[PDB]
Amino acid sequence: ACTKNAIAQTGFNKDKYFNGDVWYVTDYLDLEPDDVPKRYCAALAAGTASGKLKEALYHYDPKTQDTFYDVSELQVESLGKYTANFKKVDKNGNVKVAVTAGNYYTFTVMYADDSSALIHTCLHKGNKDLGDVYAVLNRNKDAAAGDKVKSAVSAATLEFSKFISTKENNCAYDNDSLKSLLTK
Ligand code: HEM
Ligand SMILES: [N]
Repeated sequence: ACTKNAIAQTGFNKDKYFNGDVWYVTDYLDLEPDDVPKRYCAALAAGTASGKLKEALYHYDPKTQDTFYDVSELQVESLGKYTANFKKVDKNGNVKVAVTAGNYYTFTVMYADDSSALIHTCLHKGNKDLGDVYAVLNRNKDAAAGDKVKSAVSAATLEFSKFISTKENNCAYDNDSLKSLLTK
């Protein structure tokens, strides 16, 4: 179960974050760890598509090769905090698993600038019991976390030393599919 009410960034700039471009997860912290494997790849695009706030997600387990994409139209709870009912799609946007009550994540942007971000997400999926996941994002898939985002991790009363890096997983991403999925 999730336990955190994450606080959104003061002065969060939604249009800059939701600009249609890709964010890569570089590091993550799962508060209920055996939620998820140690050795993971994830990325997202987020933007407005024909007036609708959207995210597209990609997950890849570099050991098992388990791969999935998702798309959601985000609903606003407050500036920088969203609820996202997702649908699993192939890379081209064809629906594999339709939107369904109880399949949603929340999404809080705790810090962002043009190149980096810190987010909190709480996943709900059927009768699974999942916990809080924090993620450090960068526009550059190879970037080491810099002082702005590491300071934001401390300001959330988290220790960056606990975050697990994605950098040694050979992650390769289809940026084109993430951008195009925003429309789907
Ligand atoms: C970047 C922010 C993230 C968001 C918004 C997010 C969102 C989601 C969503 C919506 C699903 C369900 C997809 C579906 O069934 O169609 C999912 C599943 C999953 N995510 Fe993430 N995720 C994020 C990052 C991560 C990270 C960093 C990991 C690290 C291992 C991770 C591990 C998983 C796993 C293992 C599942 C499968 C859960 C299951 O069905 O048992 N995710 N995530
Ligand atoms: N997740």
